[PDB]
Amino acid sequence: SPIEEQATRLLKEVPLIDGHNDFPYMIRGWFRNDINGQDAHLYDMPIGQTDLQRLQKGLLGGQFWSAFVPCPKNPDKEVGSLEALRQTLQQLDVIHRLIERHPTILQFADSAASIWSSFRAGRVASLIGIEGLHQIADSVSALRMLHRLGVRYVTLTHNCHNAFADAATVSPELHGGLSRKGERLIRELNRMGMMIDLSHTSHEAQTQALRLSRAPVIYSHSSIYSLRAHARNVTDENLHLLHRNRGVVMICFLRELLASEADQATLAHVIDHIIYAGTRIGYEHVGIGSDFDGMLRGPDGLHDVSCYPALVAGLLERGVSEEDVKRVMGLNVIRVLEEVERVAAELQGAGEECLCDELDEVWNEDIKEQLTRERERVRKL
Amino acid sequence: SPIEEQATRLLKEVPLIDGHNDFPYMIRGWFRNDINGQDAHLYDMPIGQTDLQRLQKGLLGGQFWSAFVPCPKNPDKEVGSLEALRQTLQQLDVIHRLIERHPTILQFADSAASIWSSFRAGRVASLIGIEGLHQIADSVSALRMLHRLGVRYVTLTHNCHNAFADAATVSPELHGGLSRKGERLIRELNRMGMMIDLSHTSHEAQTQALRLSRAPVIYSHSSIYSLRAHARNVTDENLHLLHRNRGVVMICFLRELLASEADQATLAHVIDHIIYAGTRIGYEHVGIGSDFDGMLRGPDGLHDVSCYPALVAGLLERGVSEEDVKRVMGLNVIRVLEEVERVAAELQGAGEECLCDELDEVWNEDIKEQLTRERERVRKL
Ligand SMILES: [Cl-]
Ligand SMILES: [Cl-]
Ligand SMILES: [Co+2]
Ligand SMILES: [Co+2]
Ligand SMILES: [Co+2]
Ligand SMILES: [Co+2]
Repeated sequence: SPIEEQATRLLKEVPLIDGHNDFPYMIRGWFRNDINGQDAHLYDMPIGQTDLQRLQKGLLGGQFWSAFVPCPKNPDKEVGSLEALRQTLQQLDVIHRLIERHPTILQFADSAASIWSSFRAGRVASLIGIEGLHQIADSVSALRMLHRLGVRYVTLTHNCHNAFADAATVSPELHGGLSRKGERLIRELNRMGMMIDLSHTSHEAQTQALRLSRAPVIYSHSSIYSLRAHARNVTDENLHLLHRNRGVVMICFLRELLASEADQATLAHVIDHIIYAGTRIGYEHVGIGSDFDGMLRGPDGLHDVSCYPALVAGLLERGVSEEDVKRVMGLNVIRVLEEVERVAAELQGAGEECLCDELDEVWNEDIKEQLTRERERVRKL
Repeated sequence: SPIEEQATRLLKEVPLIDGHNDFPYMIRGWFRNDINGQDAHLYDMPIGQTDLQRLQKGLLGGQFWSAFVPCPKNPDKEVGSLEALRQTLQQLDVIHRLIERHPTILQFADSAASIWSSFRAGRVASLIGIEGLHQIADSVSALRMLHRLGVRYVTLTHNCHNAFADAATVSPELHGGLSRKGERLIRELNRMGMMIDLSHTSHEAQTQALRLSRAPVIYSHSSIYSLRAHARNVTDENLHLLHRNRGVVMICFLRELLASEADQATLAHVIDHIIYAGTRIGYEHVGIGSDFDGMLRGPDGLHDVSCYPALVAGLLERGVSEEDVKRVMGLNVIRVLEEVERVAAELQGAGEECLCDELDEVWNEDIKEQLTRERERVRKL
């Protein structure tokens, strides 16, 4: 088919960069992060919507691999929070090991330049994002170390309220948007060059984050509210504030977010959602955020990661121009990551002060007096 | 003085690389890891044995900055262990921020090549080590992420027994050396290219680690047992096994480890300890491991980080050859780090399997059956 040829050509010209895939958590469920001698299974998985053979088949250019861990449910609240931090390092560890053991398919990327160089080599550009600020255990230091480990976006919440922001699916509201800590964290995320992700966050938390952020943000996996009313979807108000923010809404393949009846959801609905956003806020602010392996079943026509060429062909069939399809595929999310890193470079270049942790006093006054007396003794010499 | 001129020349030819300095924990005690607008104090500290002015004055070429956190003392044992992991990320964060905010003085290094390039630029080569396996919270995944954050050695214990090995100063013995986990961790540390540090570990744990390790190890800050009998010092038996291992004993400035009467300890004693080891196991297996800022007061003549030229001159005055002084200064610890990285490269190159964490089952059989049924439905299409 000529349109299938056109879609294949576009997929080779520019990388289709998917906003969210939970294949690392599927590895934790199935293999329990032990992938030694599991290559036959990693290429041909007995479960899920992602494996390395189907990943090649769909001609995907890049991927933000989710380092999701569940919201803490332990009665001991400090233990649950600290457990999430240890589990986060396990998920970052298995993502890095997945990339390093399969260098011909996957190549790690943390920037616009690293995405392109990965794509030129014929590799899937493998980026990392964490799904919720519960994962950092209330530690801004830990968050900066997650950035150093290769994390390039942070979803502000998952399906639980935290110290910083409100989740969409939890009632009642705790903060009614962002907290005072949350507002201060927006500045720190902009300063360090961490891309803000507004999926899973409440409508009010989106509105506040979109006005406050000095860098463009993303929705790593969210759909349109006007087409399908859901707490997880993006309202017209927040779509306009995303336009001002210069951000990108990466459209989700979750069936509950595309249609009221789940079994009726399709590839055509995903394209309706992409076209709606592209029509109203322009095609430079729309992306693709599948949430593959964050669901049991996908829409009809988008059952797994091999189905991306059908989406590219489907967009072209509707009359979306090649240039606008390339934008939706990956150029938009590359631009946001590029602008996030430029905003960080200019804020760091202007000597903006970093957000410190709230640390307890480890020494009493007796320890400090011994230390100051000792220093002055050395000054006398 | 001609010998002072000779010492100054040697300090400019090769980097004096100190094995252990606890200045990052002093920043946590004094500033509480908030160094914003504290440059006047960071250059001229009101306490302690390390600041950025005195660091320049002593002509130090490199430094393994300690990311030490205390052994957990909480009644809730899981919380204490998980707390140590969060505190470790705070200490790694402040070390990286200390280096990044002072690029003219400090430059981060994680290899032999990066140490040299830092030294050629006129910077103190800033490496990182953690003081105890309590810091990883029983997670080998976390340990691999600490390596990715820039940690290049791990002290197996501090002053507490852990799951892997026995500390020197705690009785009774738990494992009587290394545990079965510890033995398995030695292989993993060799595979990843993490330098093993045997300071603070029991005599039996040293003996076992020295026989088992495929890469050379270090004592980041330990002294000689025959000159001064202490649990923390290295016995003749372990000095010989260190020679076979090809490791380096980095001599400590702790007064309790140099003499029975603490106030009688001196620079001359440190040189006696260096010469003892250099005479018996050769000068290619001896180093300098001050433990500055891990003590209130230092020996007479080694009161702070500005006193390194006195040590270099003192070694030359005793009749230690220029070539052997250069070895003790830094060439030996560079060689160990170089060999540790080569052993890792050859073990990784031979496809040796990594040590995985013990992970719990997150899915029941009902979840797994839904996933396998769902996959087979997609295969039918
Ligand atoms: Cl380009
Ligand atoms: Cl050289
Ligand atoms: Co997810
Ligand atoms: Co999600
Ligand atoms: Co220490
Ligand atoms: Co110590």
